Amino acid sequence: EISGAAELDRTEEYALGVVGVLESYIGSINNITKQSACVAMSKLLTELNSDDIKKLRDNEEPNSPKIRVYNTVISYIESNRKNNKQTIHLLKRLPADVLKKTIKNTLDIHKSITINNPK
Repeated sequence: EISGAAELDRTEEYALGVVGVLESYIGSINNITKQSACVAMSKLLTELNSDDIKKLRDNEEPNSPKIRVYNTVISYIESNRKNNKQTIHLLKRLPADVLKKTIKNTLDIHKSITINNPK
């Protein structure tokens, strides 16, 4: 093991905080308001495209169980394009207990496309 000082470490700016807010909310480590979590998630989708999910989904059988969870994501992405207002409303009518699951399924996709390769 070694540590030749900080190599690139091209830290632009803590890499935004959109994800940071959600992590704190679902992390239960702090007291983030559902409003701050939903709005944040909205900027998150901007990255995850519907067509992108289809690809990841295709990796499964055309009748697999993961089809429902992945399919659900499409409803959120497509909705954002139709009206970002509905995206926040959907999470509002849903309980924070189910909400946390929705946020996870969203971050789970982001981690799949994890670019770069930092130590």
